[PDB]
Amino acid sequence: LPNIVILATGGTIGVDTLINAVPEVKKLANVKGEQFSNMASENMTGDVVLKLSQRVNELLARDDVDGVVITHGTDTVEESAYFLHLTVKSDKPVVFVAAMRPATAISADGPMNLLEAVRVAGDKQSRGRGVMVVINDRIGSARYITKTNASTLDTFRANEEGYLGVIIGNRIYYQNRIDKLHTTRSVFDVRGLTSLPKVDILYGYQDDPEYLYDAAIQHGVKGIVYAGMGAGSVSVRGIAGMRKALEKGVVVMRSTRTGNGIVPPDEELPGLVSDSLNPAHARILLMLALTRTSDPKVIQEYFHTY
Amino acid sequence: LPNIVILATGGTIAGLGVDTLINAVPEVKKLANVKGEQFSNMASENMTGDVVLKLSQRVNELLARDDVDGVVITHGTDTVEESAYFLHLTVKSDKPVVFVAAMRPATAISADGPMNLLEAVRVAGDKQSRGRGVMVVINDRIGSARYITKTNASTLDTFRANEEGYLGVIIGNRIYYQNRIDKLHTTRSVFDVRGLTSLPKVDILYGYQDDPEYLYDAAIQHGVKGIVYAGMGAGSVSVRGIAGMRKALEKGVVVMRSTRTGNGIVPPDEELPGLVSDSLNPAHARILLMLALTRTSDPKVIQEYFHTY
Amino acid sequence: LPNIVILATGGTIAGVDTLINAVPEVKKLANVKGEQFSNMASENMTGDVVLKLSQRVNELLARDDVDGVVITHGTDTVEESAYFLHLTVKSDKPVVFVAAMRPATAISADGPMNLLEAVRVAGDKQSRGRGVMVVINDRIGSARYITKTNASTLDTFRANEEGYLGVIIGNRIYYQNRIDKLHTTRSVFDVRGLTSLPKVDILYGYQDDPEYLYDAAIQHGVKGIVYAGMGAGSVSVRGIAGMRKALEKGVVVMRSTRTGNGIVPPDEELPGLVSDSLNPAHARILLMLALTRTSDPKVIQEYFHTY
Amino acid sequence: LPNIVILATGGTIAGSGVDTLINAVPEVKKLANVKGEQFSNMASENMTGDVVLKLSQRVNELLARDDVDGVVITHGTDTVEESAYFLHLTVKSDKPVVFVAAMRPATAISADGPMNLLEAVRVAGDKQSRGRGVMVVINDRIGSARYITKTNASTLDTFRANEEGYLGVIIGNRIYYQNRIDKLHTTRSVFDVRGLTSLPKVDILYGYQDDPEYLYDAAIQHGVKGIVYAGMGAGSVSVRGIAGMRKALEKGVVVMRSTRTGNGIVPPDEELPGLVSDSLNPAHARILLMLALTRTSDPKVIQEYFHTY
Ligand SMILES: N[C@H](CC(=O)O)C(=O)O
Ligand SMILES: N[C@H](CC(=O)O)C(=O)O
Ligand SMILES: N[C@H](CC(=O)O)C(=O)O
Ligand SMILES: N[C@H](CC(=O)O)C(=O)O
Repeated sequence: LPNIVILATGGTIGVDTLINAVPEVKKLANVKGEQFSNMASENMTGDVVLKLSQRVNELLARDDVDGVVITHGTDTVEESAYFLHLTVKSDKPVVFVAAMRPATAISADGPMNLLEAVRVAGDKQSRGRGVMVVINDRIGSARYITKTNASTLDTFRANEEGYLGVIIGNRIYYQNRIDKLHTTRSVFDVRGLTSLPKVDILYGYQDDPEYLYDAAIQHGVKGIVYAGMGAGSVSVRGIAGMRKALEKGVVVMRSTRTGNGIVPPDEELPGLVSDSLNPAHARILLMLALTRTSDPKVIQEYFHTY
Repeated sequence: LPNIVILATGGTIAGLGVDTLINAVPEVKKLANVKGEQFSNMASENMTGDVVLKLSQRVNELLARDDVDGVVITHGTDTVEESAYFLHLTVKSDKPVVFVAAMRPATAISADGPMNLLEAVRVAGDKQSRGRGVMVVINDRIGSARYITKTNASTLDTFRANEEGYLGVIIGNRIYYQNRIDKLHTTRSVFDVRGLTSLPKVDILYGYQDDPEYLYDAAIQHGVKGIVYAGMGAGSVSVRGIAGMRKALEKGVVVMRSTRTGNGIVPPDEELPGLVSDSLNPAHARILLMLALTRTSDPKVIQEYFHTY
Repeated sequence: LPNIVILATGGTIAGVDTLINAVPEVKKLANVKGEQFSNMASENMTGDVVLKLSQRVNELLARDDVDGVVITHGTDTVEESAYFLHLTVKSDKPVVFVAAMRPATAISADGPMNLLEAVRVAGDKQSRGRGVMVVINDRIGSARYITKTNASTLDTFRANEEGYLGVIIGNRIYYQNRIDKLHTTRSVFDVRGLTSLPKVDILYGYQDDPEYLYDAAIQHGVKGIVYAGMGAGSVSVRGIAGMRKALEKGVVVMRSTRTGNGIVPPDEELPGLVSDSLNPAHARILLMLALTRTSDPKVIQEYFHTY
Repeated sequence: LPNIVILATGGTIAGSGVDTLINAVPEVKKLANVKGEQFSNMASENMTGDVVLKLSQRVNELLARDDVDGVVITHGTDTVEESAYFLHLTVKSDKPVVFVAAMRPATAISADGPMNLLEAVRVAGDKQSRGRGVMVVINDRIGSARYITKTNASTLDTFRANEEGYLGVIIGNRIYYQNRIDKLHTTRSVFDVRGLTSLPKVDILYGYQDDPEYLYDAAIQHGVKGIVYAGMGAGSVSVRGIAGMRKALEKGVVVMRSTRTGNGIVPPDEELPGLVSDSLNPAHARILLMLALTRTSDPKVIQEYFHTY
């Protein structure tokens, strides 16, 4: 049986309580619980996610550890997952798991989600696939998966990219391998860091205010992710705001509020384009990109390859 | 044939005048007596509430006439869901109001605008289309302004209502109506906007890890009357967000918690500040909050609005 | 508290009393009474049995002491049973089918929550006159549109193009749509005095599809054939020869699609009728019922565009 | 420029033969040096295994040439998923094989054929497109032959792989590769069909309430070597279906249980007759079963093929 470490951070899903709640896991692998933190995912911060990554990195460096399952809240799991997706230098399975219903709710999804997460983490076939998010019988890539519904069990989906695999009848069915750089082939090393560049997200909508750009600039942001209307389209007020941000060394990354798709290059508009990264994912990559460079051309390439 | 007025506002569907737009698809003249009218000309990302308000009042006027059976409005795809929903709540008529757009420029290979326009006119002129609320027609689909939204930045099939589906579809030049929205709208709406020239200011703040409290301060300091929160999950709020919302609530600003996810219900939660957006996404929530603010500041009333419109 | 009768037919969700005592939370949403109509895997549910279920439900709903019904059923053919009652239950009182994708003994079994939501929906006055519904995974689907789209997932039931009538979140019902089709109280499909149903089979459309299967169906007395066609009910040279032989022998031919969604449009250059947006399973149910009233192609075709 | 051969199997999907197609969309000549070949001319609902076999053999032949960098095959939408998956399993080359189709006729308003072809050629000539298995390009999407399927009878966006997504997309004239299928295909496939002129006969029977046992009897009587069952739910079988399958197995017929639902895994179950189709839908399952039968009749081996191809 593979050795799996379950790191708890909090979420609707103690760590031992969860382990004892589902004895079935012992039959899938030798599990050791570790309470990393205990907070709702809406409060997870880059600084803490950074420590999480460094901790997972040292655990995976150990010969006595074959994989890691991280319990996390559903609200921002896509952000934490994508962060480790880009910073964990190992092929060993790193599986995030969450639950849309509280552990006390009728028909709670937590028990089964955890069981599936451990099976995925302990399977030899799961190595070298990037960070994964397991829930509701699905295995989603950290780079594509996102919470699409505020309250449903089947909320996590990658509409255009699908799932890396699924777990049915206690068997794992791998469907895709992501065609992007990650983990062991990522240039983003943060083990020598304690914090990341500040990046905020501004929404795009009719009558969007120019002053929010001023406010962000004034508070020291090093980057601004724009959840734009359509394909990163910008109103005259957003353009004026982005212009001021650029004049002050702030990197502007145009994403989309739509939820899916490609924001294509447009030399007629200011800032960079987010490829298929949604706002939450784009912020994470921009923060990491800024730890290595400020060159817009280099940053743009990162977004087309990560 | 039914008398249909085509109001052009701009958009990729003409990326060109409304007349050149009609001549490009002569087939529409076989479906109805169309009258072209250039209301405005701008990319939808630049469409503003004051202009949308004027658009609604203009449509109200036209539909009040006996020589007008319906209206088709060409519009950019980026914010058509905002404009469409605005009229959904403000146009007091059962006559069809159909927004139409195109994801590909009119000059592009396999441009979708031509067929989209033809379908929109067919829908607007069909007597079976009455009393269904404002509609958005594109890619053979008919979506309700209250549910439809642009879900993809660049695909032809971008407009979808994942949980609510389409009101109907157009296949083989025939309309197939599937649903009737179970919400108040148009002739049943209390949102009278006759005579108005401006609307309360409402901003949308995003929710994410490390989300800053200063954005709330900035919005509050600039006189917004309401703040729509595109929150994490079911409108979940961080400590910074909670602090920010409290300041807003103290200054008398209405806080509406929506979601950044893209779909779903943000349920009530007395342990959290502000109101909840029901199934309205951030963009639609802002539109309804603005209109709600023209009639009341009472959190109770505004909340009921969000559960019924 | 509304009076809700729970009729069990079988299914992974679970006899009926065990189901009720298993989820006591239901008795807080209504005054429940269980009835074991039958017990079999839904793949074995038959038209004759569904017919009797519909008659029993009508009988039950005609009573003043019954406000609604919840029917537990297997997920495999619930769309067929639900649509049948959608067309035959002459009452506006809620009829809610409920099922479960995971066995009642599995960890994170979905059955308990599904049942609770089904009872809440069945007992809400706001749920009247919406046609037969299928409740599962926090969603409320119309029997006419809902279908099992996935072999094994919890979220399998979906109506891709038509969406859900509503959803249940945080113990609250959110109604989104009202189906724009005829059903229940406004349906002509009264089967009160029926004991049998016209034989209707489904033949698949694919490359190299055999004409002999049409011959076989004809030889075995089918009164109608539903074609789960390639694309928009497209037919190969072998399928068209088979359909023509069927038509020559008095069989009603209905062209549907194997795709899973969408409209099979009228086509004057192809034999048979078209199924509108009804999938093969639904199309068979409506065709069977239609045949109890007429053999008139024009009438049957109009049924398919309105029901 | 890359050298692309466009093989047509039916009518042109653009303008008003393969020559008409190319002359109708001259933009392709800027993406590659194209050469057209009229392989066949029939509606896809009439495409047969014998013909698809020749198609595969012809493609293998073309791809073995130095002067051919890739091939684009125009095909009807109705059965393109079947033809594409067959070549996906029998073309022994890593060079791109791109099936393209159109949901609207070439002479229709806003016909999709022109743009679809343009995207297909761009994909077929891109160095980055090698070794990805057979692809189906349409409506800005690149789908794997193993997962993609026509999900809607009449819409432009009909082709989707709900659980597996697209291999990539084409937006703004640029290809964005998202996934690589984790299954065996093309150069790693054991399905050698050179020399063959016909394929084992395989029929598909539907699963539904009251499904008849006599249909299994008929198939058996007509010498089918395999039966694909489009089962209720996860390949569930009624008492009649079980009786039918038992008879088939007694006659040496291989029974493969798939699902009529449209998506998902049909899991193994010892209490039921036959094999399970993994995530292959009926149409795909039939194709793989026919090819599996050209190698063996052993159930364990065929079952392994279904879990790896
Ligand atoms: N906010 C909920 C609960 C939590 O995080 O504890 C979530 O993200 O799952
Ligand atoms: N921004 C594009 C183009 C436009 O509006 O003109 C749109 O909204 O369709
Ligand atoms: N066949 C399964 C199990 C059953 O019916 O009992 C279902 O339909 O749910
Ligand atoms: N049957 C249509 C037309 C054709 O094949 O020619 C299709 O499959 O696209």
